[PDB]
Amino acid sequence: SGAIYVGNYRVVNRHLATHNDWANLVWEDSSRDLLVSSTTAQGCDTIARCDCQTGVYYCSSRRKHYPVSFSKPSLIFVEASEYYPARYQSHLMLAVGHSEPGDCGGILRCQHGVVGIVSTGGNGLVGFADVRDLLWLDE
Ligand SMILES: NC(=O)[C@H]1CCCN(C(=O)[C@H]2CSc3ccccc32)C1
Ligand SMILES: [Zn+2]
Repeated sequence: SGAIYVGNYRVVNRHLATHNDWANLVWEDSSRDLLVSSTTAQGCDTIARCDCQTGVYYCSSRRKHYPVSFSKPSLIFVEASEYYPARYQSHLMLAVGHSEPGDCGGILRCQHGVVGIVSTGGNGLVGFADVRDLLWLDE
């Protein structure tokens, strides 16, 4: 679990969105596993606007932050699950690091701010849904 709170927006994994997230929907994209909903209170986070490929993510299944080298956002095949049929997930960045399904929502951060959130993983990998291209989050 986990979310990004920026301005009057809450960014979560679309597969983990609540009834409240859907009732206050701003934008969603099943192909990115992303959902953005509106909040009344101002958010704590700021978004990186960069091309960093190194960062630090929070892994709740270890209660630890880990440094990672991650790929550029891309279309990656994701095997079927309870949440989605087998498909290509876009704007996904892969890295070697520990992750378990409950780790989705953990923030990936670089020196510039929030890069994205944990969305995929398994077998020593961790996939992050990029948010750096979502410029409208800052306005
Ligand atoms: N974005 C999706 O389609 C995901 C929906 C939940 C299941 N997905 C996974 O990759 C799991 C497998 S082991 C793991 C480890 C960290 C995170 C997720 C996962 C796919
Ligand atoms: Zn950066």
